[PDB]
Amino acid sequence: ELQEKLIAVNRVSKTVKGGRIFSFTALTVVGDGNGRVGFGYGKAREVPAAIQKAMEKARRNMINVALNNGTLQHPVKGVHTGSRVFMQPASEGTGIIAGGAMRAVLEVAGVHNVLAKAYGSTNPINVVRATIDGLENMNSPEMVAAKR
RNA sequence: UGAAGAGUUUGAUCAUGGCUCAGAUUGAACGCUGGCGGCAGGCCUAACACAUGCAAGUCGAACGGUCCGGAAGAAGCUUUCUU
Repeated sequence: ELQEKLIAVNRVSKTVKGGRIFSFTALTVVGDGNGRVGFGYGKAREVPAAIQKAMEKARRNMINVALNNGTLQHPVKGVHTGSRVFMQPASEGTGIIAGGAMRAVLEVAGVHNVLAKAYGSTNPINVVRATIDGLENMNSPEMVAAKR
């Protein structure tokens, strides 16, 4: 079924009237591998509590990437905040060439081959958001045709 | 068919920005150590001063003499001497 991948976890600390209260954040990527992706980022007083809470959120917000022969339909450049992500389809045998943030989201996405690169801000939280956004704008000739 | 970044200026955050890191290479040197073989390679620093040896000849099918060698003569032998 759905497979989860732990993108990254941060300690995250903040000053409050009384001392320091620690809350852990966690990026999780849920995907079956046949076209469905899911990003989740939830916090919690405990690491595992955040991880699980994250997975639940990831499964609540999924996207149906229109995969084509282990690749995508066309290159896309999504720009979230200061972060920027680019994607480019590639023939088979190239492999998923991209950062851990994007790759993990692409692997579960079912993507078998793709050429990508991170631009601007390298923030892992902003890049994953940019990646998913790009996976949404993805359109196929069928959609475009039926769209026009 | 071709592009992963990370650490550090905050109490914490974002941005700007400088510095820094794992790799590969070098007709190298230095330290500890060191068995064999093949191929390759060796003043990268003063035109500073230099002992000693060595770094171009070849032709007598161009011509007259010495040095080295062979052969034949005048002689009984030797010396000497001739071609």
